[PDB]
Amino acid sequence: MLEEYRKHVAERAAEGIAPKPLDANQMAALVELLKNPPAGEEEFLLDLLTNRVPPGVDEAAYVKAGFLAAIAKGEAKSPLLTPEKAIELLGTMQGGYNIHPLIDALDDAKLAPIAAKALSHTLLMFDNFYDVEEKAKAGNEYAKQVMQSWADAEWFLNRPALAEKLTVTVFKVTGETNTDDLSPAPDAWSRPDIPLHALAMLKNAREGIEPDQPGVVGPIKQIEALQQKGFPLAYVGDVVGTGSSRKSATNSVLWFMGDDIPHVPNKRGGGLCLGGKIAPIFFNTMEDAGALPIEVDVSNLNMGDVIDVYPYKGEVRNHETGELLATFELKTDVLIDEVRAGGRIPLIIGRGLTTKAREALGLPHSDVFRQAKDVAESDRGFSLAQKMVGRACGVKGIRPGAYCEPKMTSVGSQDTTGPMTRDELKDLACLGFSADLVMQSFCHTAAYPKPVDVNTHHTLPDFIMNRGGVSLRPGDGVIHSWLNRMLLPDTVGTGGDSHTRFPIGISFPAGSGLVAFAAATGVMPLDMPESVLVRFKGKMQPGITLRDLVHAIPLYAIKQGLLTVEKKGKKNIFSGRILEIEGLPDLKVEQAFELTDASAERSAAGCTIKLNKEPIIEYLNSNIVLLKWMIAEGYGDRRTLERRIQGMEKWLANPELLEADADAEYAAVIDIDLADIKEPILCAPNDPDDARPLSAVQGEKIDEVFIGSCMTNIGHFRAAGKLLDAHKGQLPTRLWVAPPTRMDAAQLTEEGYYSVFGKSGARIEIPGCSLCMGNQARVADGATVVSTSTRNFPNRLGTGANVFLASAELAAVAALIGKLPTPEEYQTYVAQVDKTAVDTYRYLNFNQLSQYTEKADGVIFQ
Ligand SMILES: O=C([O-])/C=C(\CC(=O)[O-])C(=O)[O-]
Ligand code: F3S
Repeated sequence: MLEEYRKHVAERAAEGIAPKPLDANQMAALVELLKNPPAGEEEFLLDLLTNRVPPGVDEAAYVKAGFLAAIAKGEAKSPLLTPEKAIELLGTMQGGYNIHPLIDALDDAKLAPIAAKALSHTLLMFDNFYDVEEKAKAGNEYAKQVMQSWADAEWFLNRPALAEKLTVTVFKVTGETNTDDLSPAPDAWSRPDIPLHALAMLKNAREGIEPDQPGVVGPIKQIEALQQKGFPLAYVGDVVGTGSSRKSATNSVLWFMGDDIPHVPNKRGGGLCLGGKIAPIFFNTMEDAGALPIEVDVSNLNMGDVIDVYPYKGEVRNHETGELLATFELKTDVLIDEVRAGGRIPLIIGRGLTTKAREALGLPHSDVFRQAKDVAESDRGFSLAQKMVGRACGVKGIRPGAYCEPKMTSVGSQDTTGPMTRDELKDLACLGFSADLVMQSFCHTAAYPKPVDVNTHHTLPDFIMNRGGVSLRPGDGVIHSWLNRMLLPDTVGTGGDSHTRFPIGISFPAGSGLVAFAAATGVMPLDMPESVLVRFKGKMQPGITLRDLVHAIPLYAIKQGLLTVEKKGKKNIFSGRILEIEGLPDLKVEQAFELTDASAERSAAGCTIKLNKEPIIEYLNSNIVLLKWMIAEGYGDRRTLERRIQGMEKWLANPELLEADADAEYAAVIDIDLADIKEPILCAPNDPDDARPLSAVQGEKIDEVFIGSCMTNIGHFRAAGKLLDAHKGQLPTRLWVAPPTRMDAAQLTEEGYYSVFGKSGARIEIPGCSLCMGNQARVADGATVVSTSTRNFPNRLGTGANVFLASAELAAVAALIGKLPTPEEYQTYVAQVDKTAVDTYRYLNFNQLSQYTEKADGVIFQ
């Protein structure tokens, strides 16, 4: 092990980074070395054992804990460690396989006092808390002091409180920092390897930042130079953390600006982040990771400024002058506790341990922790979302500003956050899921897998199914297209993807840390956000699509003055709030998804849309058959699938839907009149908020077109097909087509549409995210494209590419003529397909497809 291991150390040091943690195989070999240590290797072997092994239920941890338990029990011996030392080290693995040996040690007069100190600061006790109470009740004195210790919150009070004065050096990034900037798509493969992945942070050049190697390595040396001023760094920007939920963005920042975690290799916590505006998902990820995120005016903060931050006072001052630079308020006072605990998650878990111990010993109620603020007189009614969250909490409704913990009915996970989520789950010592349903897809890496992705394909499914989750297969297609067909109406959920925007019920997307917690405990912490109401009125004009309406939201918000495009001092009524939509209650559920999905680009924390029962009834009747069919096909964890089917059947039998009260409170109400939308609306190159009417950008030359995000359904493809079929010959553009699911692909194939795409010269990609994410295939450098995908951030679909977001029907026209069409032209082409609109926009209903029902009829409920 040793020789190969330090060759690795050297390879990595040459590149300036830490070595990867030991794996199970290496840990096993290490065990042998500890039993018979070669001369002169004592200190190395001890460091590897102590600092270079993942904690929790990682496979290497299993091996490490087993070895140590044996040492502590005399069952094994090493000249380098004593039983006392083994117990001490066991107390450093935070949870999982180290707890049993630690509890057993309480029955040993020698080790007990040490085991007790270790358990006293162990948070991940979960059900093991009872094992400890039982020993105390049987007369164990050391068990008693552990209980009292938990009861007194020693684990919390022994941690340094948040200082009153923080002196930090400003690392300032002007404009908007989205998570792609911090953690680029093409580098998604290295996310689980924190130190390596961090090298890509801000690798693309932008104002005031100097990448050590443009397009490959970020401003590591610029960062290092700033660290020499003697103060810790703070990340500072006008708009921070918009876009993708990838925790890797946070991991990277903290790797450079955070603090080490004792005995946990290659992962950092803490830190400070300041932005004019901070996207809600990013904010959560930062607080869960132990950082302190603060929304404040940053115009007076400059690259390299040394600064004094006073959390309790809410002031930022120049360090040399004492001048006031800005003032602020923490979003909640509980943040102070979160930082002290090392993050919101550890806080919740630890606080619950103390509470549990306080009730066992018959004590009052802790006064050590800050409580969430109280909400005033509960006179008025509730909005749809407030009722949904309320019901998930056993109450009629939850008010904005309140802290709550909704039950998680559905949890989604995809393959680019999956590996991180899996790691976070290991850190939380999770061996089984408590959420009602956890589904894992393989949509982001299936088309052009790297070797590491292949390992992901062969390993993540089991990790998920063994915990009771449902797993799809590479080639099945996009997460949301499947996940949405597994949802229960009016319920609450989350997912490791920013586009987890349930078209029925409500979801609050999150980073891998919180997704792990929600999967494991079946619950999610939530500071209830405010809502913004968007109301559609009237009838759609000719040739207008649902997608145009999605884009009209930012458009009208800009007209009314609730949204601005300029990044400095950006205004955005939607940021951090729940977007609630009404006015289109008869939309098919997948149509509803187009609107709810796009709430992500609004920077909304979540979304609801009011729908009638019929379209949901149709959807569920179709989904029941799909799920039975999945069982017949052999899919991941049958029991979970079966229970979900029953849940759907129960609802169909008594179809009830929640509804907003007429007197609900909203932060703002936006009315949009469909009669005023006469021409298609696009999102102009590189900003999802920059909505413009077709007439404003008509004539722009187009190189490449992309059709097929989770924003599309089979109807969009039929539409594009009919348009292409009408104008035979090869296209002047490069057209990419990517059906969201294999069910979609198969039906289009059966209907003859692949011949149509084939003759046109189009590329048909396998079911999955394809170009939408930009992590595998990419558009040509500097190309101008029109895309039905969700995000046109700089460098996403391609390097230096300019991307217009539009509807599928408009995109098909553009692909045909090589440029954005004029409103008149657009209407001429589409008029043609409207004649057969009934045939074109037929949705997939699995209960009407024999190949599906036949397999469903063959299933016996276990
Ligand atoms: O990178 C990821 O796997 C997270 C995503 C995908 C993306 O950025 O489209 C998200 O939260 O949306
Ligand atoms: S990345 Fe995939 S999940 Fe949807 S938003 Fe794009 S197709």
